[PDB]
Amino acid sequence: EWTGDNTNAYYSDEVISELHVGQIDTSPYFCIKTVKANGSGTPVVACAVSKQSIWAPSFKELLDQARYFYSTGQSVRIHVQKNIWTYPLFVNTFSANALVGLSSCSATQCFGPK
Amino acid sequence: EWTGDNTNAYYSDEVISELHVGQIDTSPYFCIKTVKANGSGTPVVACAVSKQSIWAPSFKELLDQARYFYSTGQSVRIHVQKNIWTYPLFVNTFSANALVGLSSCSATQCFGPK
Amino acid sequence: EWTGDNTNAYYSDEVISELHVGQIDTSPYFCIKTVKANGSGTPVVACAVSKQSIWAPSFKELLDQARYFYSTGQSVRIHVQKNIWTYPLFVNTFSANALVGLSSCSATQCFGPKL
Amino acid sequence: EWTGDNTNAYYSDEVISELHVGQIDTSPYFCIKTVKANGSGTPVVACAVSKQSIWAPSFKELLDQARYFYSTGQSVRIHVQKNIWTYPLFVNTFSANALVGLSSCSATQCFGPKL
Amino acid sequence: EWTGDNTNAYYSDEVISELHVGQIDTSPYFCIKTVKANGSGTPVVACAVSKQSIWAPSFKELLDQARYFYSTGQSVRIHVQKNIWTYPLFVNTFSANALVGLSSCSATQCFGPKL
Ligand SMILES: CC(=O)N[C@H]1[C@H]([C@H](O)[C@H](O)CO)O[C@@](O[C@H]2[C@@H](O)[C@@H](CO)O[C@@H](O[C@H]3[C@H](O)[C@@H](O)[C@@H](O)O[C@@H]3CO)[C@@H]2O)(C(=O)O)C[C@@H]1O
Ligand SMILES: CC(=O)N[C@H]1[C@H]([C@H](O)[C@H](O)CO)O[C@@](O[C@@H]2[C@@H](O)[C@H](O)O[C@H](CO)[C@@H]2O)(C(=O)O)C[C@@H]1O
Ligand SMILES: CC(=O)N[C@H]1[C@H]([C@H](O)[C@H](O)CO)O[C@@](O)(C(=O)O)C[C@@H]1O
Ligand SMILES: CC(=O)N[C@H]1[C@H]([C@H](O)[C@H](O)CO)O[C@@](O)(C(=O)O)C[C@@H]1O
Repeated sequence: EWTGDNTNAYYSDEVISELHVGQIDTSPYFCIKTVKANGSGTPVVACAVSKQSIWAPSFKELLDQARYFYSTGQSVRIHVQKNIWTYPLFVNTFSANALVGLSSCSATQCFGPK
Repeated sequence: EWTGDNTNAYYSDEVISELHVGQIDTSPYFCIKTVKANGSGTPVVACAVSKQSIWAPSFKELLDQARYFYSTGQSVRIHVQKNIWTYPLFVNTFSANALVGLSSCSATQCFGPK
Repeated sequence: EWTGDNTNAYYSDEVISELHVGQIDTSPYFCIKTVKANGSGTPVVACAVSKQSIWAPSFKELLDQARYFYSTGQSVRIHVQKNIWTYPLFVNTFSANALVGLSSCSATQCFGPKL
Repeated sequence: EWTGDNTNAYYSDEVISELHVGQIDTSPYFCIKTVKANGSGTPVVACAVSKQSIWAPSFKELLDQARYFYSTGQSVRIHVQKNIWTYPLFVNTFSANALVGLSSCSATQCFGPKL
Repeated sequence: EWTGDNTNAYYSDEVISELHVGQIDTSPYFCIKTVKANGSGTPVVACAVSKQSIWAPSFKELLDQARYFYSTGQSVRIHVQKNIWTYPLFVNTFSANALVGLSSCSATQCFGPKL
């Protein structure tokens, strides 16, 4: 598995606008909401869960990276895998999107798979 | 268990106004005090204790996130489970509330379970 | 044991003004000096030692918290247990105070135990 | 092995201009892009992958340091070993370079190994 | 052993002017260069090697503290043990000094041992 796999999805030129931390079923998790830097489109929501999904090993790295980009407000590309989380209330609160990567973006391009 | 379980309680549009770090019964712990962003109402006090309670796995994540939100002074939703800590002197000084989640808040909504 | 036990001591309206990190007898340790925000009184010195004393488990959390408060210069309450460290050259350089807690302070009170 | 082995490669007076974090084959990894402070030449790309390659042990330290230099935008020397990552899509997106060290630089020299 | 042992060496009123991180023999390491704040004298170079020497336990604490003081440019006392590292090219690039402590130095005397 890889962040950049074409079965994952990404959204470019987003700003991380919200951050949530919690626990579910013995596992720390976090979620972020992102919106286009230019005001267009719909918000993206994705979560990472420390002990769940193939993406579990990168939990701490993604959490720290999300916090950094959140604190700066800079434009980023968010990589997700759709339809992972399954607890209905959790999905309805956030989304079924697993967060699988974060890339910095300049004006015209982002540094990461596309 | 989940941060968002309806048997937990939460308080929106709060600011983390104080932070304390200590140790109890072999465990580092931290407690926070939060107040309404607008200055109304009654302060909320919650603690997290390393290697104690079902919420233990999230101790470091919550500590890190509390320190961040404390340093920014931004509006947040605090999520707690009541009646967890039983050490009487500790409860008298702080409270029996376990901290179980933290969510950033815009002016219109908080990013988390409700 | 608890930070807030009446057998510990505390000092309010202090500011962390120095920080030292080192190692002794295979254990990382750090020490801080605090002084009254208003310049009065006598400095307080306390150290935490990673593998020693009943307070060992909170070493990392207190080091990080000390670093934070040292960086902001904000007024805090420092909690110690007296007469813990015993190596004479160490005590004479620093003190025998074990660091057992740190609380943020407001104008009129601090957020932490007090008798 | 060592960061400063002559079989490694280094690039001086670079600025870390982009940062990516992701996961591959069970391992979190990060990559950085660096560009000459003077605007010349071609960007250098290097990645570190947790628990992969002989450089695995230094993953966290390099991530932390890359984040630091990325945030300041100061000029550094980036040290890499070429031809380490072999996953073709990953290499195409980023490069085969393993990140093996970072050195700060003054205007006249960098603090790290050099031929 | 202790940072403050009289068999160690220390240098007061220094600042951390450079920082390098890398790996050697499967161990993360970092080195710092310090110079007198006032510009007199000659630089001191010291390194900490994560898996190596009696000082190994303090590696993360020293690296974290080194980063902090490097970022602020504030005065410090650096404590070292001489003639520890032995890999020749490494020693020639950096030094044989192991970093064994860091003390803040705002006050009249630095906050740390000075035997
Ligand atoms: C390994 C070693 O010798 N360490 C000693 C150091 C070094 O010799 C010195 O740092 C290298 O230049 O010197 C130490 O003592 C110095 C210290 O007490 C400082 C004040 O913190 O004073 C220095 O003398 C200065 C003094 O500040 C003024 O009189 C100035 O005008 O000149 C003199 C000498 O130039 C001391 O050398 C140290 O702590 O750095 C003691 C170490 O053991
Ligand atoms: C070990 C001890 O007695 N600690 C006292 C502390 C010290 O006596 C004092 O800080 C020495 O400088 O004093 C404490 O109470 C303080 C009052 O004495 C002071 O007049 O006002 C302070 C306002 O916060 C404070 O209330 C303290 O520092 O909290 C009490 C403590 O036990
Ligand atoms: C235990 C409890 O009462 N929770 C409720 C709180 C509190 O009444 C006030 O927030 C007190 O600050 O009010 C809410 O509107 C909120 O803050 O989001 C809904 C929430 O369910
Ligand atoms: C692989 C390689 O040749 N690295 C060399 C680089 C590059 O040629 C240029 O940096 C490319 O832009 O140049 C140096 O002067 C430098 O940066 O310190 C010496 C270094 O050995």
